[PDB]
Amino acid sequence: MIVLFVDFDYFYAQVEEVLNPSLKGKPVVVCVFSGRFEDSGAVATANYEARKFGVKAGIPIVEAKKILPNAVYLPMRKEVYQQVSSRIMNLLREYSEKIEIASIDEAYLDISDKVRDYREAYNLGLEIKNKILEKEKITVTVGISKNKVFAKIAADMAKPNGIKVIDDEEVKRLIRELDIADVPGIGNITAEKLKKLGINKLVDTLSIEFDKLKGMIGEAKAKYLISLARDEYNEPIRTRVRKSIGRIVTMKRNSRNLEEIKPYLFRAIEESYYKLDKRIPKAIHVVAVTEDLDIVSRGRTFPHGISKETAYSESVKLLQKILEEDERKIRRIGVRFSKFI
DNA sequence: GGGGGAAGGATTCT
DNA sequence: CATAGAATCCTTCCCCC
Ligand SMILES: Nc1ncnc2c1ncn2[C@H]1C[C@H](O)[C@@H](COP(=O)(O)NP(=O)(O)OP(=O)(O)O)O1
Ligand SMILES: [Mg+2]
Ligand SMILES: [Mg+2]
Repeated sequence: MIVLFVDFDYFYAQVEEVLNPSLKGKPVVVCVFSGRFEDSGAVATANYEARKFGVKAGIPIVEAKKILPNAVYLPMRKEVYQQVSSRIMNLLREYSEKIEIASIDEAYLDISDKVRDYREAYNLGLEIKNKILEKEKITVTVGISKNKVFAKIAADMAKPNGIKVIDDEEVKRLIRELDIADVPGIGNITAEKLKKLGINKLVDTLSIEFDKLKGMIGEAKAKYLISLARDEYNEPIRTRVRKSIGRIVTMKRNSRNLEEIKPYLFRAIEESYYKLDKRIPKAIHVVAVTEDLDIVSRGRTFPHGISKETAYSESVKLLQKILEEDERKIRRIGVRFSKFI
């Protein structure tokens, strides 16, 4: 194929820069405040200014304020960003039928039936980067290659405000040279396992007895890596269908007291049903994060859709099944719905 | 042996 | 100190044939 991947640059923070251009050049930090104490919570993302000082997606806000006490700290306005993304996504649908929207700020475009080589594909990418920059004033990064994974690797390398092709011949090179922990899907727990077997490059998975590989990292990840190593990974650009909807909130204080937890759980069901927007679910899961930050959950599938009134009743049973079977106190509580009609 | 699908946890991603 | 939405995977279990 020919895949052109787009990922928006420091997206939530960049949208706050468009809406308030006096922030450009200072470090901007977009925060998810949790309500326990002043500045409790996590950073959703930060602009590249702030990243230079190690403030980035995932770290505590209190930690970010020690490093960069004079950054701008905004609360996340997810709905604002979703609407700007939808507009950018609508802009991208004008460059192929086949488009896979992979998150709030990425899309894969199968542009095979639309250009014939990589310099065509490179030019279309420059076109895409300029429209997005005219219509919405957002800079993005483009990766182009022969499949989705190496398109995404290409943008990862070219960040930020970049465009990069990985032709067939560097896909061969990267199969030998690229640190395997830079392959999408290889997080920290898989990486150290791969390295405990002396696997550092994609090509290294061809010279291992397969079941040692399957034994350590699981059957699906082994075939995934071997597929890329063999330059035969191909996966279609597909339309993504939302398979679950849910909400999880953080409680002012920890607790395993049912009457104390219920209002948070119930807010989370209420919001999930708004979000459900006429989709009807057969499955419900209750998710708790314990005081030691373990995640535990209890669900149930029904033979029929769940009314709101049933979700309320059943999620209290599933939360009690949690409080029965585990002794830790609860820090975060949420509900998730799946198996729509 | 295996179709199925659950359930609970792990891992990764944004 | 440790947000939040969501997918896919693994293991075990179960319930038939
Ligand atoms: N850990 C997190 N927690 C909450 N929100 C997050 C998050 N990680 C990402 N997001 C939200 C906010 C992120 O902005 C948005 C896009 O995530 P990316 O494309 O992975 N990172 P960005 O676009 O920010 O910078 P780059 O230029 O490096 O892509 O998703
Ligand atoms: Mg991005
Ligand atoms: Mg992204």
